[PDB]
This record gives sequence, structure tokens and C-alpha cells, in this order.
Amino acid sequence: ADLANGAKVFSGNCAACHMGGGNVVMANKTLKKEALEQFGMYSEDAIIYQVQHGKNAMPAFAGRLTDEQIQDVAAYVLDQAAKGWA
Ligand code: HEC
Repeated sequence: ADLANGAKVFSGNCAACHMGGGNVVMANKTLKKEALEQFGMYSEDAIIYQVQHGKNAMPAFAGRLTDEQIQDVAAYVLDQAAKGWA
């Protein structure tokens, strides 16, 4: 997908809580590869579903982000997780 648009969606909607791929709200639910894989979330469609619907203290973005923005940011997250979030 568009990784330039994902990074920008992410800086605008996700980084308050996940800067650097971590998680200041629930410290074990990070965006690193091994963590996503432990929970069955290392997939484009798992991330899209959770971005759209929310989960516990993760807000829902259905209706605040377009389908394209959500697709982009899911792709960005997966790209970064692959690279270790350097
Ligand atoms: C804080 C207010 C957050 C914002 C803004 C976003 N997310 Fe988040 N995320 C948050 C929590 C509390 C959790 C855990 C929820 C639970 O109880 O299970 C998460 C989880 C995720 C995950 C899965 C992480 C994992 O299983 O290891 C992903 C993939 C994720 N969040 C991505 C994400 C994106 C792309 C966001 C912007 C659109 C975003 N989050 C916002 C907290 C918060």
C-alpha cells in the first residue's frame, strides 16, 4: 500500500499511544512483531478489523478514518514491525 500515507495517518491518530511501536496504555499489547504474533494480529486484516472496531481502551476509527487511510496505516504498522521499529 501507500506507506507515506500510512505514516501520516499513524502520526495523526496512533502515536499518542503507540509512539515507537510500544503502548503506553497496555504495555504488553505493543506493535512489535513478536507481540502481534502472540495475539494473532500480525496480519493486514487483523489490524484493519481492530483499527475499525476498537478494542477495550483502543478507540474505534470506523467513520473517523476512511477505508483507505485504515488500509494504509495497517500496512505501515506491519512494515515497521518487520523492520523492528528502528
Ligand atoms: C490510545 C488511546 C491508543 C490509540 C490512539 C490507538 N491505540 Fe492501538 N492499542 C491501544 C490499546 C489499549 C490496545 C490494547 C487493547 C486491548 O485491550 O487488547 C491497542 C492495541 C493495538 C493493536 C494490537 C496490538 C497487539 O495485539 O499487540 C494494534 C495492531 C493497534 N493497537 C494499532 C493502532 C493503530 C494503527 C492506531 C491508529 C489508527 C491505534 N492503534 C490507535 C491503544 C491505542
